[PDB]
Amino acid sequence: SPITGLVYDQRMMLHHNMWDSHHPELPQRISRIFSRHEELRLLSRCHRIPARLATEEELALCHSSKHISIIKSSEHMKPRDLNRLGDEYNSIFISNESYTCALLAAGSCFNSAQAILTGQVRNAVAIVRPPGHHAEKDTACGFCFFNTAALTARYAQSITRESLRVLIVDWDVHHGNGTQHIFEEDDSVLYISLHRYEDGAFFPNSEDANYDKVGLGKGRGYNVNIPWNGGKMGDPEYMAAFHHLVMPIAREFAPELVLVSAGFDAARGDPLGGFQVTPEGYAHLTHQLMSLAAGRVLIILEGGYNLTSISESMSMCTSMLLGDSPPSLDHLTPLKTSATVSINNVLRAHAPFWSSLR
Ligand SMILES: CN(C)Cc1ccc(S(=O)(=O)n2ccc(/C=C/C(=O)NO)c2)cc1
Ligand SMILES: [K+]
Ligand SMILES: [K+]
Ligand SMILES: [Zn+2]
Repeated sequence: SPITGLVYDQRMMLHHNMWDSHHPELPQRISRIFSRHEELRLLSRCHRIPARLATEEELALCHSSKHISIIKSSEHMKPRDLNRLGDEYNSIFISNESYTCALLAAGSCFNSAQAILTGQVRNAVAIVRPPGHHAEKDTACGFCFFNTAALTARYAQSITRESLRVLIVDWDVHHGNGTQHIFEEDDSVLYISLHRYEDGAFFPNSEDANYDKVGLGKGRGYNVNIPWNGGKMGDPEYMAAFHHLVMPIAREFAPELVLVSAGFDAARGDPLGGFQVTPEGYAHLTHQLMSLAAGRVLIILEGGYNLTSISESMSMCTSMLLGDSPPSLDHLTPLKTSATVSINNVLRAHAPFWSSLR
């Protein structure tokens, strides 16, 4: 009798790269995930939540009006202008439909958050593109135009109270620089990220992503960065990180709503991440988060670029939200030595702020 929501809309496939049809952020990323849900017959077990466009008023919850106006103008640009405008950012391609698709993925998530916080569904999954977590207040970055998960947290605050406590768990393989920045001075939104770092060398190449960035002002303590260095990470490393850091801090935060920036480019077989998290692994992480916030969980697709890997992985995540038993997880071998060093580094950076860490 608890209902799981699912939002997907084909029109988000229209955002595309007109000079390199093989660019890895592919229209069929969302259609492959959705099709895999039909094959496992999870689709008919969920309630369909419709997509909509975000308003420009809603976009102003996190983004400047200058940044909204430039992306918006690209809907009518000639190809040569689309290319020149795209090159003014760090890793961005743009077509005439890009604007609408970025509006569609945020509006799909506002509707999903609204269904949760009125008690129409218990939890929800959002099969959307282009992704959001690199987008800054003032600019686009790394295939992202608007920060969908940040906009979703402010929209949720706007339909409840302003200080509603939102936990954002970001398990995409890259650091969510735009999201950290948007809430760095905020104690109402808890940002927890796992990400490949390599002493600042992995994308997005900034030392903002190290464990010593714990937040500013009244937000000191509410930013948790868990960086990996020098190892091909997998299910052991992520199970230990939840067990020691994510779940203690998050229980102590006691969120009223949980957003997952759910990128699957740390999954075994991705051509960018170099990690080996399994679909079983992602399922267990989902299952653990389900214990927070009276189960109010929203799963947001971010990165992830092996088509088979992202389909199997998110589908396991939907199977957890629907209530199925967690799958057989293999053996938690000891952690790569460097992954232990990483976890201890976060415990020492955050134990002054969280009484459940030492
Ligand atoms: C090594 N120096 C030159 C910097 C550098 C520049 C570009 C690229 S890139 O073009 O390969 N690139 C862009 C975005 C993503 C990931 C997106 C995602 O999944 N977020 O979740 C991957 C990598 C590195
Ligand atoms: K991340
Ligand atoms: K924060
Ligand atoms: Zn990524």
